[PDB]
Amino acid sequence: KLKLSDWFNPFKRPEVVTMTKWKAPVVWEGTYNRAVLDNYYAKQKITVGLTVFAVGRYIEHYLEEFLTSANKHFMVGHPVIFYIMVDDVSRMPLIELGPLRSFKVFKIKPEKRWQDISMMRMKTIGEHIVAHIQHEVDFLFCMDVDQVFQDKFGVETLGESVAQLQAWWYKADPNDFTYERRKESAAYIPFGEGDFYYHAAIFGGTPTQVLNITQECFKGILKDKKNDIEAQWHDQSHLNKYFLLNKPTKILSPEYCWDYHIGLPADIKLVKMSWQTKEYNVVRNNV
Ligand SMILES: O=c1ccn([C@@H]2O[C@H](COP(=O)(O)OP(=O)(O)O)[C@@H](O)[C@H]2O)c(=O)[nH]1
Ligand SMILES: OC[C@H]1O[C@@H](O[C@H]2[C@H](O)[C@@H](O)[C@H](O)O[C@@H]2CO)[C@H](O)[C@@H](O)[C@H]1O
Ligand SMILES: [Mn+2]
Repeated sequence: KLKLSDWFNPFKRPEVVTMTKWKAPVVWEGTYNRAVLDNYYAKQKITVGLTVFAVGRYIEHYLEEFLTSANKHFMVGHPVIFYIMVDDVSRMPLIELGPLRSFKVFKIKPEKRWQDISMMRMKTIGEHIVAHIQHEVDFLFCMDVDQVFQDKFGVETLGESVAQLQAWWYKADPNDFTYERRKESAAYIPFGEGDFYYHAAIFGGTPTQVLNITQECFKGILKDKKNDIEAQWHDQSHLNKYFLLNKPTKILSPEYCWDYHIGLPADIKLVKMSWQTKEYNVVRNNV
């Protein structure tokens, strides 16, 4: 029975948003007591899962770097299982894993459009959660492969449902957010509504919550297809619609998924993960 005050101190970061109107903490460097959390979770003997997809040239361009960095920085001190989804297992980079890390790898069907490869992840993750992840871990994170861990990404990020603030918009107002604005889409968020602009590159929670996130998001994806419309920012638009309707119990600051192209302002004290430079001309095969 862990209590927020037991590990979260918002006063440590007075210059940023540390609490939502629905009482959810926004985890910033300096606000968390990882030692207290590590002991707490270690006593419960938790295991944390991490899913990552790599289809096409994303495999050669990002998978090794992602996995090598995850091995070194993700939930260190706790049992972790990496779930790798690739369309070609023969191109799977097999790196050496460290203490408390293991993995499995699954061959998936490569969708023709990169937009569907990104969106289909929602369906696939749900299938795997029901098939086995729900029986293997206490918490699960789903991440994009085009990024790299830079420092400790630990238990301070765990929660029922966890959302990530997108680096470029954490200081902007909702009406400036690139939410889906067409009412015909299931991801529609009207102007005048919205809390934050979440990044689909990182989200997680308990297997139960993530199953609901991926389900619902995929239902919206399929609905739009039936109405001959596709969200401008695909699964990210749908994920934002979901988190608006079902508020996350925990949010991570941009320090947990930073884009160095922005530079490094005062608010970003310690980067835990950074974006890989975009290389669409090579890794994507369609507009
Ligand atoms: O052809 C593709 C398109 C997408 N993805 C996966 O889906 C995520 C979403 O895509 P991307 O990173 O290209 O989205 P962006 O962050 O640039 O919007 C990627 O990180 C990959 O894990 C993939 O493996 N192959
Ligand atoms: O808007 C969703 C979309 O943002 C891309 O990042 C943009 C950012 O939104 C824009 O404000 C800035 O000027 O340029 C960035 C491109 O580097 C993300 O790359 C994309 O994945 C989505 O998250
Ligand atoms: Mn990405």
